[PDB]
Amino acid sequence: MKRLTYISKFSRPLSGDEIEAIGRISSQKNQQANVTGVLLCLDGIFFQILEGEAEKIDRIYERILADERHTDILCLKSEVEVQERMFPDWSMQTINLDENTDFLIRPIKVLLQTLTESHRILEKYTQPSIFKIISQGTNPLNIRPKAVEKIVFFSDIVSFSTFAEKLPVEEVVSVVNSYFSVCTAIITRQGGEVTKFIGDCVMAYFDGDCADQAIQASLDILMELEILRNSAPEGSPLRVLYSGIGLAKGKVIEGNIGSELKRDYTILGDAVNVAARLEALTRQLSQALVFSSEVKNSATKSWNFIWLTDSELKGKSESIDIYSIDNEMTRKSSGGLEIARNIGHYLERV
Amino acid sequence: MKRLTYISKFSRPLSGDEIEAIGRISSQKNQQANVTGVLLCLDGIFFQILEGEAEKIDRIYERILADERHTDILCLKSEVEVQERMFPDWSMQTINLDENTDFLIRPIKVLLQTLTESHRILEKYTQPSIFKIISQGTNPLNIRPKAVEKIVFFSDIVSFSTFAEKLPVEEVVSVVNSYFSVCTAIITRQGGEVTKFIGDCVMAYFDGDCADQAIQASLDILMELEILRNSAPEGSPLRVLYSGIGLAKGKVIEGNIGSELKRDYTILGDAVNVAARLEALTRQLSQALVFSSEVKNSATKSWNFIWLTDSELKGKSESIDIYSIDNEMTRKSSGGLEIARNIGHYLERV
Ligand SMILES: Cc1cc2nc3c(=O)[nH]c(=O)nc-3n(C[C@H](O)[C@H](O)[C@H](O)COP(=O)(O)O)c2cc1C
Ligand SMILES: Cc1cc2nc3c(=O)[nH]c(=O)nc-3n(C[C@H](O)[C@H](O)[C@H](O)COP(=O)(O)O)c2cc1C
Repeated sequence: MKRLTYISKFSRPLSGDEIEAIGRISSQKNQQANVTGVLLCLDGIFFQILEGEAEKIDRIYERILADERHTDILCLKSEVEVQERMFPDWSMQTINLDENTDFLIRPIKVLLQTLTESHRILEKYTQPSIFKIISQGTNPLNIRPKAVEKIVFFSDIVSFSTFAEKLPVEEVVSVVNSYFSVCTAIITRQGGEVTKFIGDCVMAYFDGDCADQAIQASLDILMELEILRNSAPEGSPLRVLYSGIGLAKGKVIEGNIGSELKRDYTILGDAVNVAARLEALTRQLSQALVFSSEVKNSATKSWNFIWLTDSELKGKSESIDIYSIDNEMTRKSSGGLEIARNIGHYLERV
Repeated sequence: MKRLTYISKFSRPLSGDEIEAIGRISSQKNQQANVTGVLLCLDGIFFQILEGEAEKIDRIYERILADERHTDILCLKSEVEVQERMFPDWSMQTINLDENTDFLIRPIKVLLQTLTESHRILEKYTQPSIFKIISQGTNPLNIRPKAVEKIVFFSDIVSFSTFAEKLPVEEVVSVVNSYFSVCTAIITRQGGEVTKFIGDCVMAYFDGDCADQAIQASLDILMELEILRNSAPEGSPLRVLYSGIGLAKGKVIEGNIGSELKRDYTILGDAVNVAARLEALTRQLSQALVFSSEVKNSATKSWNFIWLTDSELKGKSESIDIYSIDNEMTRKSSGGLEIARNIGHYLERV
């Protein structure tokens, strides 16, 4: 069997009516599915454990994930090899701790709340891959390191030092965070993982056979930033927000990397360095998107590739053929590299 | 008043005897201090809330932090402006949920456990600064960005690409993690903050008036790595583990930086770039530790400074005078840059 534990937050205040309406329907649907477990209610927070056949659990959780009466739904635990039920006589016992006033319940209830709100804080500082892994039934702490092929993505804000020199600190952070949010949303939707931010830089990666999605994600970022630039208020620093992007391909190590008290689940390898060095050349090459011939040849769609140059850094003393894609968006975004050379006056006056 | 909530793990199995011995003494000491609250016991895990005068709470928590009967002690919440007690009639009610078998207690107990073990996982992926902030009574999510002077620290493993080419993936990660652990331990003890790992690189920072501690931390890292090298088993990759270190000083932005779902509490600014670019020059300059004249002049101890060169990168078209310190350890560590140029054969045979 499968057992799922999740927490969520009320989307909006819920009445006494609506809460037992939820318990009523859940218990009826679970009874029919031979699913058991507990739904707990505490100060605008839901906790639920559900157990049964994996196929039925998955369809139930799918509806739960779509229910607009709660949000911020987070799976804390997924066990997919359960031999014995934890809550057998109850299709869906609902328990409401708000109305509760039992005696040793009161200390446990404030404990539950403080643990949950502390957990919500830590969630904001946690890589999204960690919660994905947990939702697949895997403890991330026990993943062993592996060699894997990846497409590595690296991007940054053009002339970011000008933003930091000219703007108040709150506006610098607003710009960076806006940029990071655009990139993260598109990368995640295209099947990639944003694994690190460093300075105003984004490091991300895609599966090794997903060069098409990496390229499409890069073009979508450029398109979204175009929308953001031309939709921003007059005088806004967002009007001169441009990105460079570099993609590389290679075998890297994936796993838990860090000190004893603080690790990241992330990647390590030469392709990370190549992607960052290619991204650095966007300015000199007058191309907003640059990638290696290995990325180019690994792609299977008929992108309009343009050869840029043959050069190198490193390290390994090997030359690399560098490509972009030639379309209206990359031409406009590449022109933005030039524009961003002299945005100091524009930024001085926001 | 002040109210503290923390969790901990048993250091070792604790008997029925020892647990009420803890409750017995705690209740007696709290009664004398006019401290109230609750200590909860659940499957080798402690939860406690304590409330009272800040000075008495701090002295009590100090003893709790020293008690070898528990470990992994983590403050989830510190409220330092409490006007009203949450648990007034009880100096230290102790509650043991293991022995408990009440009816709606059972679902809440498995909930408490799953929340706690999920929290413990997330702790391993969380910057240490976040828990420090929480322990000071501050929610990190509501810190506003600020401009602050910092000394920025950047370091990496010399010829790391050779380790990744020659060693099995498990041994590559073991080396990197060992290095990261050495650096983090020393930096934290010297009052700094390790804020990011990228590749085999460590980024950290110290208060702007703490150049002496930054320099001492750097020298201690070099000394610890010497101990690690000369103490490692024969043939071990750790025998050829060397570091470069660069320090820079400047005004940076500190605050929450990232996408909507994932942020870091970290720094942003030119001094980060300068520190990384200085660290990159360690090889060309044949000096394991390099730093800017601003770091040099900001220090107040009589380090044996040696001027290295006048050069630049950037960006800003300004030259920088680069320094090191000349002692036996930096000479030996700098010689290690040369040794690390040709460790491929040594590493091929581990
Ligand atoms: C907090 C919460 C918990 C829920 N738990 C369950 C559940 O355990 N089983 C279930 O069938 N529906 C549960 N639901 C309701 C589903 O989201 C959905 O409303 C219902 O199952 C779909 O019914 P339908 O088959 O007519 O579409 C829950 C809803 C909420 C808000
Ligand atoms: C889980 C746990 C909770 C404790 N809580 C308290 C407490 O609330 N108040 C207290 O005085 N001691 C508490 N202690 C015990 C202290 O660590 C320490 O043993 C004792 O207070 C010191 O007594 P002393 O003044 O003779 O040194 C706790 C110990 C443990 C293991």
